[PDB]
Amino acid sequence: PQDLSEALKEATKEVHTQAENAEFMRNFQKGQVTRDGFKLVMASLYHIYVALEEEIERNKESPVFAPVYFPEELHRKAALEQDLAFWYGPRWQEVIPYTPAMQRYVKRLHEVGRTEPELLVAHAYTRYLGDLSGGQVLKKIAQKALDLPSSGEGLAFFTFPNIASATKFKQLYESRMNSLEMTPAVRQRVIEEAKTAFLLNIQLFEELQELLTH
Ligand code: HEM
Repeated sequence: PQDLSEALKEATKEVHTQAENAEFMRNFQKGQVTRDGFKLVMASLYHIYVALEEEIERNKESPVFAPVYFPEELHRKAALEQDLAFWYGPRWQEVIPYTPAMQRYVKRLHEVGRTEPELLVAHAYTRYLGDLSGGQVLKKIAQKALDLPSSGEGLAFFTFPNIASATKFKQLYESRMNSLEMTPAVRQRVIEEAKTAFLLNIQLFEELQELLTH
């Protein structure tokens, strides 16, 4: 379609379903997730968002990203820091795993944010809008499956405090995406990059599943 947001959604339908079909994610949906599994996914998210938000700040004033810059509404790094301090303890920075699959994702994020800025929107879109609109169902499952204490912490990642209405913010963000000016060629690369984002998540899930079944 003409609208980039609508174009992205349609192009990534296949891969998104592929992501839902991933073994690790299948179990997740079937309410089957363990503490070790959830810890691994949280650590992954921490690394992914550290890299993504590092690159967003580097290109926040660029006309190729500025229109979709919503730092207060979307930042997740601080939330994950809080969360990992719960899951891995006070020395979490020293013990959280940083696997090859995580490194491949982080590496693509830095390359994009450093040499192909116009493609950063593909990752911001995939991560932010994906986690926001899907957070509810993912958290619901997690908390009833993890049976954690009334600690009052460990899942801050699933709540975007600076966003009163998810649906409302989503349409705003989409509107801003469709306001972005880019050559047909770039537009194609952004759509491709979005598919690449899903592939990076899929290989991540495959790796985490592998680490948990020994
Ligand atoms: C537990 C597996 C998953 C399930 C069952 C799932 C579920 C959801 C739900 C409920 C929505 C909102 C409705 C919609 O699709 O429009 C959503 C949207 C989306 N998801 Fe997922 N998702 C999963 C994994 C992922 C992963 C791994 C990514 C990739 C980083 C992702 C990226 C997206 C994106 C970008 C959207 C927004 C699409 C749009 O409305 O334009 N999802 N997801």
